[PDB]
Amino acid sequence: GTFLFTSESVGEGHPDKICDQISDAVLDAHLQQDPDAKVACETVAKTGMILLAGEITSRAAVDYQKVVREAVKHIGYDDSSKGFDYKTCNVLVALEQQSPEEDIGAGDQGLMFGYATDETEECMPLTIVLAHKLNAKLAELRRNGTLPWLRPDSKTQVTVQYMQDRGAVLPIRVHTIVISVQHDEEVCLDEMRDALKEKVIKAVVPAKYLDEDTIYHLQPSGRFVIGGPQGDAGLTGRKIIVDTYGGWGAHGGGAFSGKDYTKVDRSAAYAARWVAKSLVKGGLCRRVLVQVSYAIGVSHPLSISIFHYGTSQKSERELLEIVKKNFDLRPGVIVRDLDLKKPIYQRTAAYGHFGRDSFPWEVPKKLKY
Amino acid sequence: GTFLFTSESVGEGHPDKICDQISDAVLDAHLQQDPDAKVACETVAKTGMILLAGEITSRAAVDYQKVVREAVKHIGYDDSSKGFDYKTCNVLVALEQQSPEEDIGAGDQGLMFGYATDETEECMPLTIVLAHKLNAKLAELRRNGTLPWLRPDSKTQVTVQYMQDRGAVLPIRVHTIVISVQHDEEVCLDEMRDALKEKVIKAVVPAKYLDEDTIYHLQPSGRFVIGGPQGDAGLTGRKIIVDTYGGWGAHGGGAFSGKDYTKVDRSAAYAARWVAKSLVKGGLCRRVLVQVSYAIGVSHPLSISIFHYGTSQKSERELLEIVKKNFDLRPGVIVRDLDLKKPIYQRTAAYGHFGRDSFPWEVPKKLKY
Ligand SMILES: [K+]
Ligand SMILES: [K+]
Ligand SMILES: [Mg+2]
Ligand SMILES: [Mg+2]
Repeated sequence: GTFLFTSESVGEGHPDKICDQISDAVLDAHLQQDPDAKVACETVAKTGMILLAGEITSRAAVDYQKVVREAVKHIGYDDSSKGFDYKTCNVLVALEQQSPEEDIGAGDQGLMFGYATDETEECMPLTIVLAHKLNAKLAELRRNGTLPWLRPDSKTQVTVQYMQDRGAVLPIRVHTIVISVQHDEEVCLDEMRDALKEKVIKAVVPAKYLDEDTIYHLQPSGRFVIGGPQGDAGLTGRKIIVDTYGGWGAHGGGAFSGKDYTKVDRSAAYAARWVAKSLVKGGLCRRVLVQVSYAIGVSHPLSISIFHYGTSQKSERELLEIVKKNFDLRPGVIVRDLDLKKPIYQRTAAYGHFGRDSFPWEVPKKLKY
Repeated sequence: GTFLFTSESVGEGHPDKICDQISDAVLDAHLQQDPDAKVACETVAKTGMILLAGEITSRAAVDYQKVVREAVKHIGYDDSSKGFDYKTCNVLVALEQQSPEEDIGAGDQGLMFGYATDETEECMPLTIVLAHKLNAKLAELRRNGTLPWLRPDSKTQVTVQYMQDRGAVLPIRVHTIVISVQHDEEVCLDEMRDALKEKVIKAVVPAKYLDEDTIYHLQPSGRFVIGGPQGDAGLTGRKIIVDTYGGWGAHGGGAFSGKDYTKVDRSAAYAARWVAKSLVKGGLCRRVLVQVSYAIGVSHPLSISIFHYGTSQKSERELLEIVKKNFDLRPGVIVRDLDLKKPIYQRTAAYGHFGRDSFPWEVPKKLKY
């Protein structure tokens, strides 16, 4: 009665994730000057290029060359030996900016999902949490000089064996771990593989989940000197399952980064997480999936759905009534409840938007019923 | 004991979908000359621009100006009055091409899901099937001159009320429909709304699913003259839930368009659909979710998982054994079974990759057990 489940994450220097962080660096820059900025900033990265495209309504005057280049510096691409350099890369701006509310209409149509699971303290699947932490660990050891051969582009994948308990899920052991990470010309493969096991995996994954049968795919393709935008074109919103629940729960298709609160792709997904987490932390269920949907120009959600996997004594209809009584999921109210005009978005753009840093949507609401 | 569920689709002229079709037009062009072409083509669209970026290993010499512009012509953007024109738009190429197997390694790490449901004949959720068909209907009426005021950019959203039957799902009625579609300067709103109800919705949605309480959001934002890449920047792989199951089942994060068979994002997702559909059409279950995962450089999947929603008399472990005995999910075998070197991909890039046209992955395998 066991099953395998797999989730992945990627590091800050992965080209898709570079674009997410830049898109959010742009959004933060606008919001610092104009809290009411409307932003739909897409970023594209390739060998020697960052291109920005999209539509903005804002009173801000933003230095795109300075914002983009500082974001690439933070990530760690600061020399041509690493395949990309903030000092000398091309930055092209194709943004179209115009000068310029409880019941504001949704900025678009779409559907969004929230999810929570009691298998971890942060109410997230173990598979995705470990995957994220492996990439975070790599960045730490790169930045503090423990493994100076490390470069910013990385990918991890974690397969966990579960058992199920009346619709809830219980992690037993890690079955397989993959790690691929960009590196300098000097470091040999055996040194890298040894370090990824001892200094990364064993520092991150609780020892009770590792055993002698755990499968390790470390630098499985061999060498990986060419990385970042040089090796692989990147686009904003191409890591949406990394950003959310790692294959668990569900997704409505919408990207997060480069978008203001009126874009319910972001705001309503954050709120649905908040609802899902509030239901689990309030003891109403162990595992829960929440769907919402919107029409452009209309404030109230078109639909709200709760799925509890059989982990509640209450019916799904009862949980829906509790949600309706405790949450107002119009964009103009979510913005107040979750403080979404604050320029906090660049910090969400790597290592997942959920299960860390106690952002407002991770602080559960106390429920009246 | 009922619940709402919502799914969306978009038309061919939606900017994200323009990019998917162009990316696949590029892939098809390479495969026509070189069946073994390796392609990772990303497309970006904005006011007056199409940009191609990515990595190619191929012997083909492809006329990118001709391929891109013909794809935009097919879509219907052929005049500046429509906001975009294949004859006069900018085409920028940043592709990096190099000159150049049963047990070929996966081209990347990742996870992929397949899904099938017996609620429709095509084994797809009704919500997403109707959403797609509404957009297809709009394109038909535009192209045959019934509604000459229609332009190529459109979006639809369908909310259906379901009941559940031992883990299977049964559609009762359509609860809400949204349609937003780009139009000329002359047509008035009442004429558009009347036509969208009578000539689009009533032609597409079976009358047994429509009643007097069905909610209609037709041109809900008002007017919508500015559309396509002018109104909204587009990128390849930003409609991945539209491309697959509309919120149902699950997704691994990977985009389809612009990718050859070695990119398991595409090939293994197509195969997992094939597995899921084969299990339902073979009578082993009514509804089923299949996960697979891979490591870059490794041929065999790292994990395979089956979830039947309680709709089988067999255990999930038993269904997994049947899958293993009947399917080889290495990329180098899927390529033969599903004929993935054939240049058929541009036709997959709108209206979903599943539930139509009897592509090889929609023809179920007869299962030995
Ligand atoms: K790519
Ligand atoms: K956009
Ligand atoms: Mg990518
Ligand atoms: Mg988009």
